[PDB]
Amino acid sequence: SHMCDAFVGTWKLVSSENFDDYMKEVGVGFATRKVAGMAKPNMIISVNGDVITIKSESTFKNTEISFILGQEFDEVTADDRKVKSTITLDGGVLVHVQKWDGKSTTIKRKREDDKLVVECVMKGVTSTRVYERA
Ligand SMILES: *Sc1ccccc1C(N)=O
Ligand SMILES: *Sc1ccccc1C(N)=O
Repeated sequence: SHMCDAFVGTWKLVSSENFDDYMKEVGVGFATRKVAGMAKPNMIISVNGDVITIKSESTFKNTEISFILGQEFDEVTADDRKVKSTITLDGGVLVHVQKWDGKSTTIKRKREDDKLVVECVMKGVTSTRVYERA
């Protein structure tokens, strides 16, 4: 419903900040942290009706989620967590909460200028991933 018009398309990762400390906070093990930290994924976003699809294409992994805003779904993350995810819109920001093993992390996706900025927070620790159009 014109839901994500400014986000639809293909985006390539151009910069990352604080990746390692965020992944440590999440509980990701050494080898996965090191290998995952090299990746420069593309993020492919599309919308069909009420269904939003976000794919990540990478040398580390490929992942895909499809969802309806507000409606919880199962997600196996790139680091192999089995989480319950709920994604909503808050003032133009896509807010994605992942719950697993009594833990929680929040991933926010927004547009700033010609960038797509992703901010992920686990307790006090934030990582920022900046994407540009591919
Ligand atoms: S609708 C959408 C889809 C993907 C990333 C971000 C957003 C958003 N902030 O509206
Ligand atoms: S924001 C972030 C940072 C580090 C790993 C993964 C992510 C993400 N879910 O986009």
